[PDB]
Amino acid sequence: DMDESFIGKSGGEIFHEMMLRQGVKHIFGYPGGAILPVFDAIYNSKHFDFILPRHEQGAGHMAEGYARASGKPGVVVVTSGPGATNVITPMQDALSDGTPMVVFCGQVPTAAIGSDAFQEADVVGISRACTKWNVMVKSVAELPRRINEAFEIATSGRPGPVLVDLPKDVTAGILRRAIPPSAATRAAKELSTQQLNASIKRAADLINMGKKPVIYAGQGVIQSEGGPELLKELADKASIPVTTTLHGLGAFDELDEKSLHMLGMHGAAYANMAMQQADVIIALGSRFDDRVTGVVSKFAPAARQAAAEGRGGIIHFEIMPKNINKVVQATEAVEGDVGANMKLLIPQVKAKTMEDRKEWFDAIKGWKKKYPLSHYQRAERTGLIKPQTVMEEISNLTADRKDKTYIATGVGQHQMWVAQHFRWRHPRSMITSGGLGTMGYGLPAAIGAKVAQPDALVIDVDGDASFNMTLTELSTAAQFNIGVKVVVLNNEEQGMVTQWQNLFYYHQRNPDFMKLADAMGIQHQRVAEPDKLVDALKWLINTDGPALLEVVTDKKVPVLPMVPAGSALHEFLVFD
Amino acid sequence: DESFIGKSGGEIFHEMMLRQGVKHIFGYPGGAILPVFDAIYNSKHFDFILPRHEQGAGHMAEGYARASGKPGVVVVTSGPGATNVITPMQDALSDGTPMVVFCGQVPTAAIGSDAFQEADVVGISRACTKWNVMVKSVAELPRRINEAFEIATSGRPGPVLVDLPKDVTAGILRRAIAAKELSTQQLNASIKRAADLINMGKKPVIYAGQGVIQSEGGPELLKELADKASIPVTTTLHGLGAFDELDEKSLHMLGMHGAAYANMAMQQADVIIALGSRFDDRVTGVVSKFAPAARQAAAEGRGGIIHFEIMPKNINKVVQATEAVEGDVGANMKLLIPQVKAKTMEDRKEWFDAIKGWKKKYPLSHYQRRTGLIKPQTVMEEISNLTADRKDKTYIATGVGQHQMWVAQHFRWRHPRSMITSGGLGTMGYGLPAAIGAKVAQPDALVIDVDGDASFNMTLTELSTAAQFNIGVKVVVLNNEEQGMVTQWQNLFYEDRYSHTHQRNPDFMKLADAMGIQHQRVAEPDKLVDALKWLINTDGPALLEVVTDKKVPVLPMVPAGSALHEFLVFDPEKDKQRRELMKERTKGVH
Ligand SMILES: Cc1cc2nc3c(=O)[nH]c(=O)nc-3n(C[C@H](O)[C@H](O)[C@H](O)COP(=O)(O)OP(=O)(O)OC[C@H]3O[C@@H](n4cnc5c(N)ncnc54)[C@H](O)[C@@H]3O)c2cc1C
Ligand SMILES: Cc1cc2nc3c(=O)[nH]c(=O)nc-3n(C[C@H](O)[C@H](O)[C@H](O)COP(=O)(O)OP(=O)(O)OC[C@H]3O[C@@H](n4cnc5c(N)ncnc54)[C@H](O)[C@@H]3O)c2cc1C
Ligand SMILES: Cc1ncc(Cn2c(C)c(CCOP(=O)(O)OP(=O)(O)O)sc2=O)c(N)n1
Ligand SMILES: Cc1ncc(Cn2c(C)c(CCOP(=O)(O)OP(=O)(O)O)sc2=O)c(N)n1
Ligand SMILES: CCC/C=C/C=C/C(=O)[C@@H]1C(=O)[C@H](C[C@@](O)(C(=O)O)C(C)C)N(C)C1=O
Ligand SMILES: [Mg+2]
Ligand SMILES: [Mg+2]
Repeated sequence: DMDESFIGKSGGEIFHEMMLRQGVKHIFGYPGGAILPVFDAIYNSKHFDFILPRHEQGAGHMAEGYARASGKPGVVVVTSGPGATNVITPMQDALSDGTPMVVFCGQVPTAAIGSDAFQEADVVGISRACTKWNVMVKSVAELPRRINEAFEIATSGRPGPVLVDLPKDVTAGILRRAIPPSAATRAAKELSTQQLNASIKRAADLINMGKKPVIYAGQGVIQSEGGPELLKELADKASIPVTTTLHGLGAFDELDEKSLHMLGMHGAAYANMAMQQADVIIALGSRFDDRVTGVVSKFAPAARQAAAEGRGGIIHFEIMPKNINKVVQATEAVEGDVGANMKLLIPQVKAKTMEDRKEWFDAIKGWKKKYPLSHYQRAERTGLIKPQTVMEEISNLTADRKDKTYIATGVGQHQMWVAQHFRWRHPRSMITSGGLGTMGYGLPAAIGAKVAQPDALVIDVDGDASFNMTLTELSTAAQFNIGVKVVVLNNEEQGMVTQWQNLFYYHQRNPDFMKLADAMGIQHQRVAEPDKLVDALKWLINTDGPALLEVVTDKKVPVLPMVPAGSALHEFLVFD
Repeated sequence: DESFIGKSGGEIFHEMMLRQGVKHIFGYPGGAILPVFDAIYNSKHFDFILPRHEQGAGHMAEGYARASGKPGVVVVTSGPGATNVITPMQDALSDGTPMVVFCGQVPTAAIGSDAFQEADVVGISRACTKWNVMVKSVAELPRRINEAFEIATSGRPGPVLVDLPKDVTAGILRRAIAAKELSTQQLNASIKRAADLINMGKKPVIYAGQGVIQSEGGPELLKELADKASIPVTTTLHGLGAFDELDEKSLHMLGMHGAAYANMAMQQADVIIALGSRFDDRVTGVVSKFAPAARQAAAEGRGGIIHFEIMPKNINKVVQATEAVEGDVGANMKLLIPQVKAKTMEDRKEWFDAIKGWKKKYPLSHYQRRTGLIKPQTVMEEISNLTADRKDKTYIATGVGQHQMWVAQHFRWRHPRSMITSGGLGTMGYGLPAAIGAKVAQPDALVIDVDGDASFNMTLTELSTAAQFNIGVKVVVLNNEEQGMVTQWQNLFYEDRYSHTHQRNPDFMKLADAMGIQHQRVAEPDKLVDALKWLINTDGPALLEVVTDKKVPVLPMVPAGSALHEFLVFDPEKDKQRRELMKERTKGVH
């Protein structure tokens, strides 16, 4: 069957109509020459709100935070050439962290491609390696199909960024024509179904054998329909302790007695202890990246010994086949959506009580007593604010509304401190750049997050160097009155790299953040005395509209515990 | 050979910088590049500039390379460090700026595993570099640094990217490291043929671009040719400064926002001598209607298009050259001039009388000027006036948009490399970072960033870099509260439907105050001259905000679909009824 409703509409007008059909309600973008047919067509549209950032890197990272906070794909519209290349970093960022994004960019007319035309770049060639799929739309008649293909690809499997190049003749032009089982299919499907059920049955047998089980949950659980609920059901039924990755934070309730909190190079000592001695590791929507495993050959020794002896090992619930057996050899690989497959797993996992796991949870509670996160060096009343305490007091101050609190971060020491010291209870509350780790992410991601969740508290916990990268987007929050709260940790150092240069081998001076925030039209306060911190934070989270709070912290504060390079996950250095 | 044994890849890098004459490095640390960073940071052999954003690092390296003819050197970490340099890289590829981007990478054993901060950077940056390579072993490090500097500076210069895996730069080095030129006969034959074309030309025009400024001895030779044969000279945007715009033969800039008289001359010339330029679509208008008089001449055998070009892929890409002269334009101009016959201005009275008549008919000074709000063209005219005694030590970097065309049109360019601007990619945000790198390259010169507000908003965080390092650039921010160039396009083509082309703007006085940078704001026509006098006479970084008139069109304009001679010109009556129809639609808002 064929669609006639586009006949006589420009490509720009068709685009505006496809945003309607795709449920898009917010677009982030910046105009220019090649994309003008599309901007003219979304001119004053009542069908979605349009955020104009300062820089189209702002637009991309806002689209990521929007996606992180809502589960919907962030949509970006930029011009050809430098408008497209300015989104390359957010694209690689989204690909690394599985964030769904559709990036639409102008392109010179199809006839001009290859001529080195004004504002021409081989954007499909540049962006291939940093998108999950991309395409140049070559005729207004294929435009609605390509837009669909793009939205579906971004949002399925492991989500990811997709780039659609829109030549100016495609969007300024006028469409003039209408546009659009098996026996072997049933046998292929049953062959896949048998393979999946057998995998889940063996996964359950392994879990049922295990005397020291652990769930290693990641972002995939949060990105799965019903994932957190199913995870809770599984952890409760079999009384299994649960650790998350940085991106899995909030997938499990960190006030539950079974919570091990975050594992990894900067994770809880007890989470790492648990993973190093578990005999069954159940990896749910996580990818064994190197910040988590440490030296891979030393990762999970007891799980490997168990697999070796037929009495356990490593179970891996993964939707993307390329990520199965990439880094760690799974004893049992359960392919596909972790929500759907946990639904089939749980009724075959036998129930176990806490009392059944007394020895395991006694070891875990021992490690928690010995290595509590809350033990670090606190400020003397005449010193500067400790950064860990900033995170603790933000968590205390939001404890009664964690279901509507979104934390976005920069990259560095502060990103690890909030992971460690804020208590995570809400899925999608952690909005942070993990795989690529892009300083500058925090403020624009927080802005997009607040756009997606206008009724939530959204805080950008941002180190000063990171915040210096994209601080121009404060104008975006001010122009549009997007009520993000910004906490700038001013220590005048690139804390994470000076931590590395102090362990393995040295520091910039900041603008005046009160004057700057004044220049940008943002409510602002400064705070350096420990006794004043809590009240400063109460002011920030109760302001109306966008606000910023500078927290003068001291320098050379360690991130502990840390698993240094060359060490195993159990070879962490904690505070003494 | 054998001299580098025992040293780490970082130390080896450190020395290849010495052997390449690198005195200035722009960069930003990370884990994967720390071996290189430990090496060269703290060294007394280099000035290391640490910006806020690696994009700043790249544009800085571009402006440094524009003002100095030396390659800009960038050192960043893997992943987000390298991807943040992709726009500077594309921008440099499009404008032929020599640049060597060194970026950290994960250890070679970790590549392809989605390791921490890993990207396929050679894959991402292949399409936007001249060439790129991943260094696979300490031993190939010297050879690859050499090749990279060689490619970035040869032919048409451009950016190269070198991927440095962390184990290559931490590892220790333990090893050691017939023809017949009938081509000369043919080059010489075609230089002679080109001279015969110039000598027979009755209406010659030199169309000069950036390749002249990029060729050693290029401007000197361009002036000798133009003087000897009395040939009028027009330049592209990047060519501004290759020829003295105060010379009576100067036609100024051609193209979509070129002088009407330069465009006229190109369309009526019978011999177009194209020196180190590439027939950009911002230059030619509709190509089929470009250079009718020279195509007509070429057919009849009495003229045509001479193209002096170093990159073969760029000859005959857009326009058929009647006579192509491949190679360096300066070296080839040394061989051309002795074969060209001297002619005085008077020998060419008829041609220069046509040009003079075009100049009276369409002077660049005829724009709406009574003294309520400041007009952006006057700002550019006064900068030209106030630096007239020092144009040879004056460097202008710009953003992208109306202000960039206005300074192209209304500043009188006289110094090679004085025009520092993004023309090929056209990257808003280029100005301030490029001005910072230029002033690093020319510490004793006066360096000005003529920036529109939207452009400036893109990268204004680099004001901290000028403050921290005390890099004395002078910033002129034209405050019109709009994406001026795009509102023109929407006014022209879209019935004043101003779709998302207006932005708030921070308080620039407070912003400059916040960054520790001396600052003034001017809004009155009477005070403009004193404002700019204060700015150019400060010490260290400074910023001036000029509040200007809104909705000011850039004229003349050759709009889309027009031949180079079919331009629009300023009409006082159309302008006051353009503002009036704009007010009914926008319902009193504009
Ligand atoms: C300075 C710094 C320090 C860091 N330190 C740590 C640290 O100590 N600990 C830590 O954990 N991280 C740390 N990180 C973050 C780290 O680099 C990774 O980004 C993070 O570990 C990835 O977590 P993840 O595997 O849950 O998420 P992702 O990287 O998004 O992987 C999720 C996996 O789930 C799969 N998936 C998605 N949807 C589904 C579905 N429906 N069903 C099944 N599978 C699905 C995906 O395909 C993928 O394989 C740090 C980052 C930085 C910048
Ligand atoms: C908003 C906007 C408006 C613009 N409007 C105009 C306009 O009106 N007019 C205009 O002219 N431009 C304009 N531009 C700039 C334009 O798009 C191009 O960037 C510019 O015209 C290119 O100038 P060029 O050919 O001199 O330099 P390049 O693009 O750098 O080309 C130089 C050429 O010289 C060759 N070359 C290099 N070195 C040598 C050598 N040693 N010997 C021989 N050949 C050599 C190169 O290979 C290349 O072919 C505009 C840009 C923007 C953003
Ligand atoms: C865009 C970019 N460039 C460089 C890096 C390398 N890098 C750098 C320079 C870090 C220091 C972050 O400093 P900060 O002020 O933002 O936060 P802390 O002081 O709390 O560490 S952390 C890190 O991974 C990066 N992650 N991202
Ligand atoms: C990075 C980027 N984004 C978008 C564009 C598209 N674009 C835009 C948005 C222009 C308006 C520039 O406004 P300005 O304030 O910087 O200067 P004017 O008001 O004088 O035009 S000009 C132009 O080419 C671009 N060139 N570069
Ligand atoms: C390539 C980047 C540089 C861009 C410069 C700006 C160009 C333009 O702005 C116009 C424009 O945008 C109209 C389109 C159209 O919609 C119109 O109504 O006028 C029409 C085809 C229906 N064209 C064809 C242009 O070149
Ligand atoms: Mg810091
Ligand atoms: Mg402007």
